[PDB]
Amino acid sequence: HLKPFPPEFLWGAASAAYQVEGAWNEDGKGLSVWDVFAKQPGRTFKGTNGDVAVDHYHRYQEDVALMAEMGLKAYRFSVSWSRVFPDGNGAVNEKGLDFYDRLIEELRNHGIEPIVTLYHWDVPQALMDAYGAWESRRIIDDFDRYAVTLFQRFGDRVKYWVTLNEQNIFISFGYRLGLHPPGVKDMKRMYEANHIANLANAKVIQSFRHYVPDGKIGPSFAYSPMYPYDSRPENVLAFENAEEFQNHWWMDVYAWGMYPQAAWNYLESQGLEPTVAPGDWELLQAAKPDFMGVNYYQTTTVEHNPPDGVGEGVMNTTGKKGTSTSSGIPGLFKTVRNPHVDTTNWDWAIDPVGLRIGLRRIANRYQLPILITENGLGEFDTLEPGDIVNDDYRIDYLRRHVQEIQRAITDGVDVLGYCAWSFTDLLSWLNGYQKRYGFVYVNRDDESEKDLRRIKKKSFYWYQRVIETNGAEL
Amino acid sequence: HLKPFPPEFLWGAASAAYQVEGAWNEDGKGLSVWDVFAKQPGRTFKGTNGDVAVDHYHRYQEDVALMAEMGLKAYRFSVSWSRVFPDGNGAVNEKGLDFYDRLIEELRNHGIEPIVTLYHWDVPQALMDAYGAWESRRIIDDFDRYAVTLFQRFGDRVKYWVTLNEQNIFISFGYRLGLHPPGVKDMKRMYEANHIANLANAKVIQSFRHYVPDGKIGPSFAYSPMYPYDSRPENVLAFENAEEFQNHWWMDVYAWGMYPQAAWNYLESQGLEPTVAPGDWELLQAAKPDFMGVNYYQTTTVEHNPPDGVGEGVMNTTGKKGTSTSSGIPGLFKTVRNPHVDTTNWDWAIDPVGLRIGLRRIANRYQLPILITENGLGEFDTLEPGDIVNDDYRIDYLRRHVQEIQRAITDGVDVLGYCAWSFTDLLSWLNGYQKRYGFVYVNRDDESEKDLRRIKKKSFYWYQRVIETNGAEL
Repeated sequence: HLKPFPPEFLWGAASAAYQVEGAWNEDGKGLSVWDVFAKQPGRTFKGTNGDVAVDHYHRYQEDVALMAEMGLKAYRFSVSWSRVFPDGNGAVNEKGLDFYDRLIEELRNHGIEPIVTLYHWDVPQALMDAYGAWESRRIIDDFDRYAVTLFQRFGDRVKYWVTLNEQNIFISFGYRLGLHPPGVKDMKRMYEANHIANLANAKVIQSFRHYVPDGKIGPSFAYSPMYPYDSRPENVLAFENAEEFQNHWWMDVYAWGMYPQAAWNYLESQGLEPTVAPGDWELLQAAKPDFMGVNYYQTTTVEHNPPDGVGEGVMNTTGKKGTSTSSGIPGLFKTVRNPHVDTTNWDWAIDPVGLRIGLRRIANRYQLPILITENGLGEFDTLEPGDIVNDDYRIDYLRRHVQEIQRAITDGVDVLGYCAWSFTDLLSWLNGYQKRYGFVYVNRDDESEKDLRRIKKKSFYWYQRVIETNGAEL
Repeated sequence: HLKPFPPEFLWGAASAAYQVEGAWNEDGKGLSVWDVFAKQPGRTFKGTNGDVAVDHYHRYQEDVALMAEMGLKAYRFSVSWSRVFPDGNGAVNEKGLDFYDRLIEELRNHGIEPIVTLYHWDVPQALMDAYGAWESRRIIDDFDRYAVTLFQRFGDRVKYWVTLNEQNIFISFGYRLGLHPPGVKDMKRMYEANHIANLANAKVIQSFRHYVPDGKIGPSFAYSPMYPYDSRPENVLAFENAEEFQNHWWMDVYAWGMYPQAAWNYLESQGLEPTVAPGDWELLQAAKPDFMGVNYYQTTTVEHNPPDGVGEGVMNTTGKKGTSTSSGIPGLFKTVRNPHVDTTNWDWAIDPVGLRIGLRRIANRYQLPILITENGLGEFDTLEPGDIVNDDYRIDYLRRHVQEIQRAITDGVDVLGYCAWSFTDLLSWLNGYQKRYGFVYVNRDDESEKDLRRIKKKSFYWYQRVIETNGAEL
């Protein structure tokens, strides 16, 4: 006997501004770091970039009408900081705020709850030029000025807010792997920037309690729960290391305002622990979120990694299955294929039980409500004549994950909502357009924008039925 | 690269009053529940009981001398409630207090730190007759008066205190398995007595803050850290259930004053959750301890257990290897042999890395310092000509666990001390004398009581060398 989904459960779908909007230089928008980075040769697949994307900026009315036809309860999107502050911290661009105002008005006139993400990786280039963006404490008050601008303009109409989207990804990809802007490969700088971003998160949650006292706010963590390979004691110790180093390192700061000690000590032994200023711990501890945002796609299984062992691994960027290789931290852990689950063509594990495990771990450790801000299947889709897209593979992935959400609710996890990634097809940051996540197919590829026409996939009508039945019929 | 053991590390050894004292009816001592229970035919192996035990009540001066020869930094013992209040709640027995006063003075005169355990399973039978002992809230104030009596008399000379020793054991064994007094097999009663034992723990820590403000106090938990069998999502979920149900169920109450929610909801669905009164949560949350005491022997590996599957299982008290059977909770988890560690002949796991894992889990979840209150190997010992007991098996077990402690200290876990189990051979609760744990052999077996003479085992000289080198030579 499963509990039903609660009556106001937020059945949602999501996007991110750079991936969807286009209009990269219109109506006074400034350069973001992704505008510049994606135009550097070799940074993105086939040189794809966000100049046009799927042109949601001009076509948002059509898109919102499709959300209404689906019956979406909530739509999660991000605000492009460079539309609001073209130089990051000077005068406000009213035309930029006016777009999100038009968008929010369209959502509310169709009965859709907006979920506003403050930051989805697109800090204005001018802040990078001025002081190195997230690597400088100057960004704390600059991010706060931007957040409060949005809180005052939209707080009357937006109850749910997300601060930093996947801080662990944009910080580690931007400063450890050099795959995202600023393209840096330096663990010391990575953890310095990470600490500053923690302070920025805490500062804007504090501001939120003043400006939107009736709202709900949280960060959105990119959560891959760790498994040990087996019961070998060295592999369980690897799992202890991996879950602390990869997940607690962020979620403990979010929930408790404290870094975990074993990870901190290991970083200290390497001269990598961040610089802490007077007042830092007090700010971080006093910034309790209303929920933990969870972006979930897969679990990760780990095993013992000797001190001379695996470091950076090969990432599957192409869609050719079986090409990923182990990555880890020498002396602590390394990843290994989970032999008890299947994987997508990009070698991502398909593990819906893992979502129940992840939701259970967050409840058990932090006692926080969870808003699932991203979950989805990225796959090639074929457009069949008749504008038909039979994505049963996507339906099956979403179905099994939503099922495990309900088992987690029945366990007692307070889950506020579920945002499928993504509503329409959109630009992937590094992999172009072919790896599609949408309920709504967008007619374009890596070579041509074609006509960008929207085509409802089979999963569109499946999710429409899920929402109509509040998830009783999956 | 290992950190050294801290300079004031409490190198210790441990006992429990009923198991070593004897003198069961001297100097006004009242009857405990174990005095009554062990005399029931069939409860204990060959009818062994604690009338005499190893006669430490009469031979403590000899015993402390062997401690001082070894150079113990600490000795952990329990105070017998029924020597101090023969009736549980009546008049104090100055002769009972006098014995513990003489013992502490003996320890202090030889430079040994006393660690006093308040409760090790021997509630006075009178309290059990009057109101069911741990099933009644009356035991909270009677245990508090007992505790406060010892605090007022010994607080000046005793810094380290342990409240309830292995509360999960005497609750489970006494109210679910019927193996210990009161010999009950009723899960509803088990969790009611458990909740009351939690309130008693919290009340005496609150008293300790007033009567011994310069002292350190904590409960001691019998901690078997759980492992998933493999990276099967269904087995990892079983491990989540098991670690929360078997370990967080107690340690979260000790550290945070809250039961875990998923476990609570599972018992609620069964009608098994305890009765809560106004003021309970506030009391439990206000009793933060200075450390977590840890009795460690083995880890447990678990796997998926279908809703109709394994329930209570077969224990192995005979010593014939392989006779244990899986136990578990249908729907949640069942145990399984860990194929990557060896076991004793009682099917206990030999897993020194499991101690590091467990120490790391407590620091990571609670950020508490840890006092290892009990760890040891039980085995048959042969007395060979020349008063030689070559217990190389015991040395090897203790060596590897001590080595893993050092690694946990090097990881950043604050370990306050280590009390091997046990100092002298002692009476086991149910299986007599032949499964020996001591550094000091005691001359008696199951049939022949002999003269109880003390004999130094090979492990006595090993551990003497550990202490004098502060763990540098293992």
